[PDB]
Amino acid sequence: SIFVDTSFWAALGNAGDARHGTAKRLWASKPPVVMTSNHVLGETWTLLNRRCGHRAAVAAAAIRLSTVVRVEHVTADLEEQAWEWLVRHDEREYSFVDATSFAVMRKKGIQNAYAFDGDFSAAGFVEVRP
Amino acid sequence: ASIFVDTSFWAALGNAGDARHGTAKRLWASKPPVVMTSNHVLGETWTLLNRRCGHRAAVAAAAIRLSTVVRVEHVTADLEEQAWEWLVRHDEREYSFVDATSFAVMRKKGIQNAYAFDGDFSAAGFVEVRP
Repeated sequence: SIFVDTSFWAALGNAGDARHGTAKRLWASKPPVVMTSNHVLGETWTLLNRRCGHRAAVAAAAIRLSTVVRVEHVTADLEEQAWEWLVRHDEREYSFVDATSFAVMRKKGIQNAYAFDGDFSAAGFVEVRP
Repeated sequence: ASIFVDTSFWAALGNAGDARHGTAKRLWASKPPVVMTSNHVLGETWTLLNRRCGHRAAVAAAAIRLSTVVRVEHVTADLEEQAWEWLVRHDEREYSFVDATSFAVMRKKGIQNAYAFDGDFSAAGFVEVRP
């Protein structure tokens, strides 16, 4: 029912993030079903490791172990859909991870995303706010 | 005999304005017959080229997945899990997730040589090929 992006994980995992407060409130009122991807978690590791350090990044690594967060391994076929999508959408600057995230959400029938800063909204999803 | 190609190399090769573009082209011309990369690397390469150059340059990187010459490894769930354990264990130096999966692919495939710059592969015990 909700897909979680790197931008959200990074805000939640970094108390110094400007959107940390918003992320915490959203996390408190999340639905029972919460999804993310291997690509997102990997990006989150890299971001937090660079910004906060190894210990903070390990927190991101541990999400893959969660019993209450569903971590989808993006298949080769979903990556292919994301690639074809990226090639078509030249109207805006989209990252590969975001493209795979969009493909996962489309496949799973999810429109609500836990995410910040606009890419998901532009691609037709809802960036949930309090 | 074989090489693994990192984002740092793809980005230099696919961007004529990259400071290492000339070096990349020379290395590309003297590469061995077996050339491998990964889905994570190609993805990271798209994002980097799309940001630095724009959509057209990035599309060139996307096409590498269509190559009959470059082997593109899709990192399996098992290999990713090894990469995560590796990341958690190796706190001696800042490593990215993509690098960790790259290292895991090279270990799996028995590859020692990487087309890469900036020394992360060297630090991890592989060889970054130089001209």
